[PDB]
Amino acid sequence: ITTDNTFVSGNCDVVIGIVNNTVYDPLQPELDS
Amino acid sequence: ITTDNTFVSGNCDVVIGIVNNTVYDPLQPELDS
Ligand SMILES: *[C@@H]1O[C@H](CO)[C@@H](O)[C@H](O)[C@H]1NC(C)=O
Repeated sequence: ITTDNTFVSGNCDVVIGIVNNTVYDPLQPELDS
Repeated sequence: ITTDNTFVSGNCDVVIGIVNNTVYDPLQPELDS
């Protein structure tokens, strides 16, 4: 589950049945170094 | 209106009816920080 596979819209307070997990950002390891 | 929503092809000298605006790049605030 990455940012190029999913898209952001709204918040977790609207979707019925949303699970809490993590989404990997490919920009973070490139910018940390 | 961002780069992840629009694609670049040609320039503003060809397409009729193009207007000037600013496009927000999400990479820039992350790179500056
Ligand atoms: C994560 O999702 C669960 C699912 O309902 C929620 O209860 C919780 O408040 C969310 N946030 C957390 C665990 O920080």
